[PDB]
Amino acid sequence: TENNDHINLKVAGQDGSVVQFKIKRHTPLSKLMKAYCERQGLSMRQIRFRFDGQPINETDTPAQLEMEDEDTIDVFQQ
Amino acid sequence: TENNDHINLKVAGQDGSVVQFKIKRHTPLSKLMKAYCERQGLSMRQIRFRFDGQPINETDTPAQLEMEDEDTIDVFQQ
Amino acid sequence: TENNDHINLKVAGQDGSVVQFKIKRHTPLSKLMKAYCERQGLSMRQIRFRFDGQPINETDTPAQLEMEDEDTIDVFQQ
Repeated sequence: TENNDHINLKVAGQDGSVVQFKIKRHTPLSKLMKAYCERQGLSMRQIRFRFDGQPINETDTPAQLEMEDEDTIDVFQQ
Repeated sequence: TENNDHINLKVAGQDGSVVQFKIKRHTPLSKLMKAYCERQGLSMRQIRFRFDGQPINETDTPAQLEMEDEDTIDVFQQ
Repeated sequence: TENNDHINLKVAGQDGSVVQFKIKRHTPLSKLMKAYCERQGLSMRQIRFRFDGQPINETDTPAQLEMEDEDTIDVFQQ
């Protein structure tokens, strides 16, 4: 709802691409990772998502990882 | 041309994704809906586009729907 | 690294889509063109990339083409 804290996030690939997401602060990042792989034509097993150098787990949320609005998640291809 | 009113629009999926479009104010939204389905790997029959709760028809234009620059179109998956 | 000049670029298709990239100023635009075709579901032979009306070659870089931060590259479908 409009009463949640939504956080804007940028997902930046090593290929230069920057894709935007907006999700609630307590939403598991699996939501974003699955969406990203589906929409950008990538497979989960071939890419790795990291934030401030640490890999992001399925149930990690922006709030849990202490993300702030407009933070960037890095994507590496494997 | 540079003499038209171009409107920036955000298309926000229920999956958290936010995809940007820029089209002239009198352009039918079919342009955006087809482009979105092609580029994001979605099929038209499986997604529904709405603006301020109302479904968007093929020939509806941002001007006709009284959209403003930076408005958001919502996408639901079916 | 953080000591390079990274340039934000927008790639605007004739279909209204606007896709964002961030690459170093001396990086060949082949990086962006390949990424764009892969992610947006397009084939290189079917699209043409231009900047200020001139086609972009594989090894052209934003700096070489005298691009500035937030410039737009145009994409035409063939």
